[PDB]
Amino acid sequence: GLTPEQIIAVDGAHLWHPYSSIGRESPVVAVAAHGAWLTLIRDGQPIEVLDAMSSWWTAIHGHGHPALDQALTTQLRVMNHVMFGGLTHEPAARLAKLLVDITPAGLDTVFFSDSGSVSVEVAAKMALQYWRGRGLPGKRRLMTWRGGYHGDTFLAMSICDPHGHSLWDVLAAQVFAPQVPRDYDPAYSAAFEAQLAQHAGELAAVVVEPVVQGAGGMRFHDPRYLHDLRDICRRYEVLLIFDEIATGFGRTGALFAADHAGVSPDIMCVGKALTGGYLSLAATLCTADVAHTISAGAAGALMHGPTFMANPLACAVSVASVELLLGQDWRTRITELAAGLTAGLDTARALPAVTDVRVCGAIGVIECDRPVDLAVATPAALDRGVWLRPFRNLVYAMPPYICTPAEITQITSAMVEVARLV
Amino acid sequence: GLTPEQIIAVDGAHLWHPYSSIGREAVSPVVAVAAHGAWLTLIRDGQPIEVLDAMSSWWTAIHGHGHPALDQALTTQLRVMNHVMFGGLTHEPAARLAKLLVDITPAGLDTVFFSDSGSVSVEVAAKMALQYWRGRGLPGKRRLMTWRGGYHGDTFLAMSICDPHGGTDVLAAQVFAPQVPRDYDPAYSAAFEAQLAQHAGELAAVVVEPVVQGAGGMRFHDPRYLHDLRDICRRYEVLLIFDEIATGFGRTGALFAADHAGVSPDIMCVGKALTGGYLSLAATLCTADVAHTISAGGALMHGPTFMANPLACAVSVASVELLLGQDWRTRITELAAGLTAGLDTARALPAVTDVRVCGAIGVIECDRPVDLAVATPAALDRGVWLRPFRNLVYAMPPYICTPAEITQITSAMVEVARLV
Ligand SMILES: *Cc1c(COP(=O)(O)O)cnc(C)c1O
Ligand SMILES: *Cc1c(COP(=O)(O)O)cnc(C)c1O
Ligand SMILES: NC(=O)c1ccc(-c2ccccn2)s1
Repeated sequence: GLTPEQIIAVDGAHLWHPYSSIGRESPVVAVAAHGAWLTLIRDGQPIEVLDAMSSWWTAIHGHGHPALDQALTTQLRVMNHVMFGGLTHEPAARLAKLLVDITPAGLDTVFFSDSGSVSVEVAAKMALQYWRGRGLPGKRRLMTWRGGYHGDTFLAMSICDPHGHSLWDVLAAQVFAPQVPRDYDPAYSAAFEAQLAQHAGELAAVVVEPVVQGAGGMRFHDPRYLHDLRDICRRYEVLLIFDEIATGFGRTGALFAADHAGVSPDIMCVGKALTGGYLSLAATLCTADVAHTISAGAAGALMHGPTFMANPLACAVSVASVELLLGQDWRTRITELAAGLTAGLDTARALPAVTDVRVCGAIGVIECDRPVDLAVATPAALDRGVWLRPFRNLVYAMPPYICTPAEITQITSAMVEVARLV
Repeated sequence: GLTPEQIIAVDGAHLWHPYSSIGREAVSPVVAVAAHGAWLTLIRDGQPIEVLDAMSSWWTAIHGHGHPALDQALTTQLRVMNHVMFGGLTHEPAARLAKLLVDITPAGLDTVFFSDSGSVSVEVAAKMALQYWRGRGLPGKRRLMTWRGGYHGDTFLAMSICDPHGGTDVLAAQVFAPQVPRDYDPAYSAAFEAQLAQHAGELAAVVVEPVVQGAGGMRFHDPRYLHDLRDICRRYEVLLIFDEIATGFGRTGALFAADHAGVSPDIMCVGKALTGGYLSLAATLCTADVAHTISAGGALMHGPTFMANPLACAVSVASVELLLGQDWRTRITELAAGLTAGLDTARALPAVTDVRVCGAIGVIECDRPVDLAVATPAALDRGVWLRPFRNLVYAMPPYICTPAEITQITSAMVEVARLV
């Protein structure tokens, strides 16, 4: 049993954190999460704050949600897990159907896995094996544009932003296109196609985050670009792959950002909010064509099998979550979060340190001119009862979908002061 | 809701399986619903029959499914905190587990980087090696050296040190020594050193599974090899990485395989059996030295989303503590012993080529590929879930299995092996 002063001592000593260095920077103890609220121990005392980041994209329905909690315990009463090797089960099949149907059409197979990162490698694997089935070992490189993020595994890092993972001669060398504009310039697509053109025969795929680039720098672009990529890929026989591991499940404003242009990719990756922030789970989806080409090509299978593939607990709770999203009118509300952030953040545009304000669904961004100092911003936000984690020059929120209108006021307002704080 | 045949219908069209296909059986997956204790309830004649698991749903279920202590620890944590982001936040589960893992692991492994699966923890481990040598300003040290026979996960970095035969050349070219033999040969170790030697100034790390090679042939080898390797790495200034995602937590007879050689590695991976089989959770442990060398190159550049997931950890604490509040060594010994007897009659069968038993791990190795379409329905008729691989008929039972259940699994095994 451990006190907060014990967690803190045990933590510093023995735990890594993300982009962390044992012995530098300073985490804060969490002791409860419920609905849209955390209990952080600050100065010996428990305090209430809004999970403004949805624990990095995952708590779409907030923490401790009755439907999601129950999906778990009841699953736990029946079956906790079985190897997915030679075995199948109800949550895997329900999630799959659910996934197959609510996704960009044509995506009707489902490869389950445990993290976004792995979910990405699997997609690569499909792509590579796909063309190997099609007698084109030549196709094995990955074209993307700049500012993208796809996880911290050595292949995913490979299509992460090179001049800003992080810059590595150890990752694969991939085709990068320059950085995709916010507004629709038809000439960027032109350049993109021309680049892909010199590389077509050796490009197994093009990987992209649809409409919104998350950890790359909370950047948006015009939904008409994905239309251009679809065609470009279609006319050059290059697979198109969406990484919807951040965008997915209502976050941008539609069900998947892909749907903002009504485009369907050959391969799709989803994670983060898939289980409503309860457990690690990912999925990788591909069109029947891609799957029938793997199976039938040499090796006759997709050589990938995680130990916890299709884990019943993870699926079960995810069934709830997905169902929960679909069974309410999610569209009206994401819109209203968008409304709420837009109104609440507009004041930030008149601040000297603020370079841009952008909202897209339940995604509110304040781009500054300096990098934001977590040493000042984090207390600040905490002082105003909100969990905020700036990154680079961005002060952003990605609230749980069940935040009340006033709860979205707190969040926008706390963000504003942080920005004002320079 | 959803019936078995719907489940199968949907599964056929829409589901990928481990290293499987979409469209080609020639064995339709058997429906599970439910699964608990050392037993899984399976549907295959359109009827619910319980069978021993066997394995441990692939090393996962070391304390059984639906174990009360482990169901309660999850029950508990779920109620007060399901998950928070570990960027900027810490929680009790993480701390309690880190403390537990740091204390039970081979001496010197002092920090824990949580991730989501065995494969990620492996890649994380290599990141630790390669970032390690760059902070020593020796950036050329960026390949890996390993045994043949090995398995370390399915992501492409992990695939580059897998036994080049199973488990297309676009992976990292790594240094492969020959297969580590079963019995101790001083000559093998020296030949390993001579080889390591010539690539050592460009090797960041040796990477292996201590004592037991899991998914790559179910092979056992003599522990003093690891101790040879610890020495070989010490002298040529290459880090040692042990992959204890399979061997961890008592499965081979000691709390960790590395304890047979009585040697610590520099960096270390576990998982699989980490949560007691409930949830995907991995761990990478490295020494203060690697840790400190890392933070002076400027930090360990990896951060999964569900890092230190409070539910996966609270259950893991339950499982690790549970493991340790009982004479687990005796319990495994009996498993080894009861298994040893069990699979004995096999060695005379014409098919069988070898019979070996390490900790709670039992293998009948065969002449020919095992035609699972004969085998899987056969062991199921003996009330066991049994999934052979190539020419191997093996198992890894829950520690809660009883001498009776153990004989029931070992029987079924021998018979599948007679069935050629
Ligand atoms: C978070 C994320 C990943 C990696 O997922 P993990 O679960 O952190 O491994 C990959 N791609 C995108 C777009 C993401 O947002
Ligand atoms: C099972 C296993 C892994 C990887 O496990 P996943 O979580 O399935 O990636 C790695 N190494 C060894 C030795 C294993 O047994
Ligand atoms: N999740 C699973 O059921 C499995 C993961 C890996 C499996 C495996 C891996 C190698 C050989 C035989 N089975 S089975």
